[PDB]
Amino acid sequence: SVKGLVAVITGGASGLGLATAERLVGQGASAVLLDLPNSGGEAQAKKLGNNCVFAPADVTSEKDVQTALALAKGKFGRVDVAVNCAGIAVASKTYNLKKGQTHTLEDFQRVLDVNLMGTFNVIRLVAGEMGQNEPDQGGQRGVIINTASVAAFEGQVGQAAYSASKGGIVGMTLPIARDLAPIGIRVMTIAPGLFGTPLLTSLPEKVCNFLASQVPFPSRLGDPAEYAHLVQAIIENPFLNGEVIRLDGAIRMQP
RNA sequence: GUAAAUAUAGUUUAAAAACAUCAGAUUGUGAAUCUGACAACAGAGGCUUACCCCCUUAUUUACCGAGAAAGCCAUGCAUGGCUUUC
Ligand SMILES: NC(=O)c1ccc[n+]([C@@H]2O[C@H](COP(=O)([O-])OP(=O)(O)OC[C@H]3O[C@@H](n4cnc5c(N)ncnc54)[C@H](O)[C@@H]3O)[C@@H](O)[C@H]2O)c1
Repeated sequence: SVKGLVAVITGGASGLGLATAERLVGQGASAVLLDLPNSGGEAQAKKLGNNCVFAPADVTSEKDVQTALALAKGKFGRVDVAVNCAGIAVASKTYNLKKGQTHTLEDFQRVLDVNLMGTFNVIRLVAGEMGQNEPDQGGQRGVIINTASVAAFEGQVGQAAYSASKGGIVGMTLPIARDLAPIGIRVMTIAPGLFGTPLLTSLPEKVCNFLASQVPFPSRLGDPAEYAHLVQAIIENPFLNGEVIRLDGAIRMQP
């Protein structure tokens, strides 16, 4: 069970973060949806009930995340789990010879800031918050679960910046786990494949059908409920640490 | 086997369109496109400007011989049986 746990879910107003919040609150936990002010996260928080609260914050801003964690601590008294699901996607080729078009540096920089820098900002602040928790019978003060992508391993054409940020998350998973091992905080990463979230369901139906056919088995877009299930499995297993799990249905992206 | 109808070669409704098909396009999210390929209303034969038919296959449906006239018998003017004629 995860009853009584407090989860800070960044990007918790939509998609994978929303599914994780729904599952965890359904099992009896308390959730803090840390999201952007104009993401409609207050409606989701109210829909989830009393055990869910909304924190309007930008993961790329230290002050916003600090205020969100202060709100979480005041409302629920502590933080046990952190789920970094905030992120943005951008498609852009590094260089197009035919069009003479070059990848803009702003796109790369903002993708980095939102994904990699935002994940690290949340991780460090929430690790500081967890360090105050009395270790349990197993000596654990908390769990941090980051959302990478399979683009961190076989990113496609136009995914240079996205792949850079997700590969950064993958590369920094183990060092942070080693850093926080003395503190008793487990650090894990989930690298989902193609999931039926607003980041993908907004595409034309033919594209969605093709993507579903591209998954070996099951030949469908991943359900966010499956991501939530894997997150809960990581939370409950005390021996999963410093590892990246590919929740992608055995797909390997084509160029 | 013999008469009728019917026959859309990717599909459908019409009497030409819509959906489809093949090749190329590294497409900035209407590519929901652009450049091309294919385009034969079952198959073959004329004949008057135009005026339709004849034939061959394919599918579905139904498939080869007793009228009247007169004389007699039985039943309740009508019916059944028989005899001679065309
Ligand atoms: N959708 C997929 O198929 C897929 C696959 C692999 C990885 N991922 C990653 O999984 C994560 C889950 O996102 P999703 O798929 O649900 O898409 P999503 O857009 O539905 O979820 C992203 C969430 O992050 C929030 N957010 C964005 N920028 C933020 C910021 N600066 N501060 C705070 N909150 C912010 C958004 O408001 C939203 O709630 C993302 O990081 C995504 O890149 C998604």
